[PDB]
Amino acid sequence: IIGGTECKPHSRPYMAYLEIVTSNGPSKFCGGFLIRRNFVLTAAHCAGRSITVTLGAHNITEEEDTWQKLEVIKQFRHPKYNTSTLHHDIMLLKLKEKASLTLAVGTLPFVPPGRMCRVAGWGRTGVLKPGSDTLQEVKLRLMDPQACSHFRDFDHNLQLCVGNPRKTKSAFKGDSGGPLLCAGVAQGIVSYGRSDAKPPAVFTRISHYRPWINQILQAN
Ligand SMILES: Cc1cccc2scc(Cn3c(SCCCC(=O)O)nc4ccccc43)c12
Repeated sequence: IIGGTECKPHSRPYMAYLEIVTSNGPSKFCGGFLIRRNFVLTAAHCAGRSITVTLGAHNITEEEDTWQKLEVIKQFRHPKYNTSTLHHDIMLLKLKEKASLTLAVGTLPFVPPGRMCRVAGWGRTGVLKPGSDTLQEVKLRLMDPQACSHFRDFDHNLQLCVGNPRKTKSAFKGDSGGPLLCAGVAQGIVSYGRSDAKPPAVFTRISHYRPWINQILQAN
């Protein structure tokens, strides 16, 4: 998160931290969010050969008794996700086990408006800056699909366009999989943007995927 502020500790009890392990040399992290005791929602590009979800965290280096750390037993990336258009950048992860719903671990209930949104993550706070230990949140303005014109592969039906170009505030590298919340409702998922950090950034439109989602949760 660029140009945000530290969340109050444990205000986002649905925020997952993910440690992805790649078949090559492992090591990257994404955000996510708990939507069912044993289901976490995140961006498709965060797939790896193994993933460990840390729920309940705020400073992710400091261990504390709100934490619950779980392995992922099944990776459910969208069948139509395409690595060179980044369409359908959405993945559900099945946890080994049902997380305990506590104050600090809970699910996410499955004139500008209305289109005032927040996003949080532990990702980079500048273009080549380190990530954040403490979970960071930023307030972003949702936008017209014309603002994301330069992103050759944007589709207004599949994706949202987030952030004021005139401002520095944005989700960034390592924020992927994070949920965008507009007036209380989860509307988007951090996907990508320009590597120079200049807003707007593209997020996956959750609304387009509620049918495929509830499909995964009906089996499984
Ligand atoms: C999330 C974000 C916001 C604004 C600009 C940019 S530029 C790259 C990213 C996120 N991202 C990254 S950054 C490092 C990997 C972890 C992450 O995905 O954030 N690698 C990607 C591969 C495919 C699609 C997206 C990827 C990103």
